[PDB]
Amino acid sequence: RYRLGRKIGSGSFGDIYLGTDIAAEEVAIKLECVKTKHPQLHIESKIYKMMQGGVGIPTIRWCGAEGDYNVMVMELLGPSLEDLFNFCSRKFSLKTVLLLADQMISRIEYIHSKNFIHRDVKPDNFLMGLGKKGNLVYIIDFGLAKKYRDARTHQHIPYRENKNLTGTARYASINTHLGIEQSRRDDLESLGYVLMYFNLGSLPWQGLKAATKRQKYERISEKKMSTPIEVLCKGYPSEFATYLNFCRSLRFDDKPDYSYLRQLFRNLFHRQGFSYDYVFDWNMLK
Ligand SMILES: COc1ccc(OC)c(CCC(=O)Nc2cc(-c3c(-c4ccc(F)cc4)nc(/N=N/c4ccc(F)cc4)n3C)ccn2)c1
Repeated sequence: RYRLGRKIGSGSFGDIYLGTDIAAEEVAIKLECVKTKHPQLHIESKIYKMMQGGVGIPTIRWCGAEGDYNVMVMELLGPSLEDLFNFCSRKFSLKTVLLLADQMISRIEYIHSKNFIHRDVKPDNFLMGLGKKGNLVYIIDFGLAKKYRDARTHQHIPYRENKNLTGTARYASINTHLGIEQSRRDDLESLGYVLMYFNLGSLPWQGLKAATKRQKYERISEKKMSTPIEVLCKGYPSEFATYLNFCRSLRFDDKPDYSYLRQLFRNLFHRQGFSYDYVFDWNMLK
C-alpha cells in the first residue's frame, strides 16, 4: 500500500525514507535488510507496540517483510529538535527550553514506566507532532533501548562494568564513559546535557578530534569529568545545575523523582513570568 519516496537519512539501525501510503497519507518508512546479519527491526517494532498508547509515542501502521527488506511504517511526524534548533539559529529561548524540558522528562518517565531505558537521548530523537499534535514532543528510535527491570518482578538488572559506550558520545553520561551499565539515571543525565546544549548553543566537549574513536571518546570523557557542573552552567538559572547534580547522584537502581525534576523547571518558568501557551521559538518564525 506504500510507495517508497526519497531517503531522508539514517537511523540507529537501517535507513529512513519519506514515503507515501498510496491510498491515503504520507508516512515515514524504516527499512532493514532481511538477511544481512543479526536482525533488529522486528524487536524495535515490538517495543513500539509495547509503548503504544502513551503520550508522545509514535503509532506504527504496519510492520512486515516486503521482498529484500524488513519494513516498518510510522505515522509521519514533524521536525526533530535538532532540525528546529537549526531553524531557530541554533539557540533556544529559556521559555522554549523549559517547555521542552517539561515534556521530555515525561517521555523518558513513560519509557521507564514500561520497563525500558532509551540509551540515546539526544535532540535528533525527539520530534514535534503535526496538526492537532503540533505542540506535542514525541520520542523515537528504540534501536538501542534495553529492558532495565523484569516485567513481572521489577527486579532491576545487575550492575555491570567495562562496557563499551553505546549511544552518542556528546550526550553520554559520565558513568557511561566510565563503562558502567546504563540505567534510568543515565537517560535523565543525557537530557540534562541536551538542555544545556540548547541553552548554550554547544557543549564544551563538542568538536574534538583524535586518531582512533577510543581516543576521541576519551577526550570527551575527560572534558566532561574535568568541567564542574557549576562551570558548565555558569550564567544560567541554578535549576539546570540542580537538575544535573541530582541525576549524577542517583544510585544505579534508583527510581528518579521525575516530578521533582519537572517541578524545578516549572518553578523557574513561573518566576521568569512566562505563560504556558505552548508557543515555542519556531512558532514565531514569519
Ligand atoms: C511534510 O513535509 C516534510 C518536509 C521535510 C521533511 O524532512 C526533510 C519531512 C520528513 C520529516 C521526517 O523525517 N518525519 C519522520 C521521521 C521519522 C524518523 C525515523 C523513523 C522511525 C521508524 C519508522 F518506522 C520510520 C521512520 N527515524 C528517524 N531517525 N532520526 C535519526 C536517527 C539517528 C540519528 F543519529 C539521528 C537522527 N526519524 C527522524 C519518523 C517519523 N516521521 C516532511
